[PDB]
Amino acid sequence: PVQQTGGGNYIHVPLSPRTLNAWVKLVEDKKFGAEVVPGFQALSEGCTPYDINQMLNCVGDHQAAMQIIREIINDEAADWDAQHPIPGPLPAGQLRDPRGSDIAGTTSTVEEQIQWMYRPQNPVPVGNIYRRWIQIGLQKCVRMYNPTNILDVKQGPKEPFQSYVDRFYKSLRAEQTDPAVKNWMTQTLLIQNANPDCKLVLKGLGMNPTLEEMLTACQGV
Amino acid sequence: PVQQTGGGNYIHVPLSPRTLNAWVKLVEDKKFGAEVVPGFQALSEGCTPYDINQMLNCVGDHQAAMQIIREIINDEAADWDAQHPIPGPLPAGQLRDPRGSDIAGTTSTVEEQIQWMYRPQNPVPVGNIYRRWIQIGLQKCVRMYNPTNILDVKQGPKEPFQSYVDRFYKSLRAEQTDPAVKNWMTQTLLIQNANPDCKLVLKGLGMNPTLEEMLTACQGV
Amino acid sequence: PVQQTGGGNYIHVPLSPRTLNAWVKLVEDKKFGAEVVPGFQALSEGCTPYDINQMLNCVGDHQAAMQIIREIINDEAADWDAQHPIPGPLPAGQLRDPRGSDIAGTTSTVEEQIQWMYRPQNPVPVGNIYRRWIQIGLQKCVRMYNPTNILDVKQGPKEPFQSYVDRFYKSLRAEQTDPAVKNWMTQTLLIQNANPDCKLVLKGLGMNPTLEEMLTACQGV
Repeated sequence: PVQQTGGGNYIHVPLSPRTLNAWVKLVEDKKFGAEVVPGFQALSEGCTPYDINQMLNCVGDHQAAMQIIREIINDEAADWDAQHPIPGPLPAGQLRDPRGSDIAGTTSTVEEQIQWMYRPQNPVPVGNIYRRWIQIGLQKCVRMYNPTNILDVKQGPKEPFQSYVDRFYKSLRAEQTDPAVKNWMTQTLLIQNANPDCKLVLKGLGMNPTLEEMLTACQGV
Repeated sequence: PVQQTGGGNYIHVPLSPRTLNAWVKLVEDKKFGAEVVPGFQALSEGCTPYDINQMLNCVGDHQAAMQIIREIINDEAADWDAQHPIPGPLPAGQLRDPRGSDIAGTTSTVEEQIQWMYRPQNPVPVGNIYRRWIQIGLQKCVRMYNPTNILDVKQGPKEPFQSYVDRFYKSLRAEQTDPAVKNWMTQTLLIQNANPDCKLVLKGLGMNPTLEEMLTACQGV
Repeated sequence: PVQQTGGGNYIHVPLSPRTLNAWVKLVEDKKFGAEVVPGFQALSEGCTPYDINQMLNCVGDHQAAMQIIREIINDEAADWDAQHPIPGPLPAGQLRDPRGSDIAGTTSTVEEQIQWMYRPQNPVPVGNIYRRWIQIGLQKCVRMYNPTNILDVKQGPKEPFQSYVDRFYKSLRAEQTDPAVKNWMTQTLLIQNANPDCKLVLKGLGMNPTLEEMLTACQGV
């Protein structure tokens, strides 16, 4: 994070321990759930890569997926050298041009990143690009760890349909499939993977039903 | 949210972690009680849409209801477009009168959301309008989740009358009936749906009894 | 069918008796299967609606699916009536411009159908339009009749993967699903709903195996 100073200049201001601690608890309590990506972004909002790295480095308990997150980040950096035509050399006394690794933080400091994040001639984000690389790694972890998949989400006679619907959408959310497939899944697979009593009730509800009407209708099973 | 610096300038700020955390707990622990609507407003009071979405996108349980809220928001934006003239050809370089998904903030950036909130030409307060759309979705869920209903709420023979009242009013609230219906229900259905022993006493109090008088007299029956 | 003779003089002929019979048998035996849609066309190519109406009528055993086809023809004709309305008072020496019902062949005579089909001003092949309207009705029936759905198709333990994929694919076509959904099911639902022994053998293939490679690999499994 950075604090502006009189004259239009900026200085580094450290990230809060509570924010770092809150990130670790979200990772452990939710076990790399799908909600570990968005909460992280808010906790890491207006931050540089240097501070973001600390949070990721603070945890050593789960390093199987933090290692996967690392692979994707350097992959984006490897791709970054071509995505951005190499700028070439500039005179001495001027800031260096940012590369893939500078975005990751394996090499650069918070001040160089602060100067890049607040450069009047060529302002460049180094932490929005990096957090995105981390988030792409975080999402792969969610899908790899997801316990039961959408096709296997099913309702038992005892299970109330509502409960089965929450599990189905949570899994559908963990996956990032095309919306069209989701529509076929949310209108067909949902009625299909139900207890047969309420499935017949959903046939009574009609064709092209809505979630409010499906939930209101099977209120009792 | 929004932070205004000297000179009339406006900037975006992160949303505090505890506010996100408190919103998450209220949604899950209260199982979408009727206080998850106001609990959302206070925590989101004076914030930008970009940070709201996050709060709603940091919760992984009761996800089916979150899908209902998403649909309601889309519909409000549809009506907004119908009631807001597409300005059409506009001076290029003029902040675009925000459209439907520019109030929700999905198709727009936080800065222009802040710029519309205080736009000198025609400020569009994106924040209050979007929170209201979400609130309507939250309110539908409270009703759908509500376990029982006012008509079926009935004092147990051995159950005390006051407990029946706590159950009755909580539902006269969860079911958001018009105030006139509320007066009629409170003046009558709290006596009709009661057990006979206390009902006679409530009739003995006199016509238009008041709740203080009804609770005091039926105390210990 | 129709038959030009001299001076471009088109005339009417009888529809072959073994063509009416073949349509009946294709329908009675394939039970309105998917191939009924094209088999109909090959047996009705160049036939006017009148003769097509005789073929469909000769089938008297199945009359619920034929009604579904009939309900659809009425609609298509009502969209050709609204969008192509009565021209008005046609000048002397003109024939009423073809309407949707004339395309159906219920009102217009075979001669009038031929006059429009070869009309120098309105050469509208009434036959191919009615044939197209019928296909849609036949296709709804195929989807409505198909015995086993894709989610309900699962390989038998004593059955091969190739036999199961054939039952699975036949169904995908009867369901007539969107192409994006088709790819997901074909690359996934064909493995999830497979004998566990061959499912693991479809994992050693790699990622996105092709059907050519999926079968050869599970050959004897």
